[PDB]
Amino acid sequence: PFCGHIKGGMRPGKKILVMGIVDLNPESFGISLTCGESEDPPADVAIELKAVFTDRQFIRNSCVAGEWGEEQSSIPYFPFIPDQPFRVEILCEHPRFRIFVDGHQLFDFYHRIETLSAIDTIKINGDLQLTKLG
Repeated sequence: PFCGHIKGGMRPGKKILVMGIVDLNPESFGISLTCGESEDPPADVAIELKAVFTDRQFIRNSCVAGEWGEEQSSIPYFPFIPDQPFRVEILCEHPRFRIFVDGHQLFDFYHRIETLSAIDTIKINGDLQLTKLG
């Protein structure tokens, strides 16, 4: 798995760009914004985005002190295709993240972790090749 540092953490108006290529026979991948890079014990998770290909879900949740929140799943469509490039953009606003895939807003996620400047790590894992981070 991969960790990228976000200098200064998140703040309103800041946008994280992730581009990659989905694997040919994917099961799932994840893109998370976390408070630090620790894997053991796991850093608190401000937002995890998990693409699950078997039932075409794009699920979101947060994790604080080991406790996951309420999973959110509403989607207009499942935006990823095996073997195809994608662009995910996470826009931070004061009340919420807004998530865009290939330029289109898919959903918002209202902050559970409200110390946005502590959200200083992007973690990427699973059945993709990561091609750009910005």
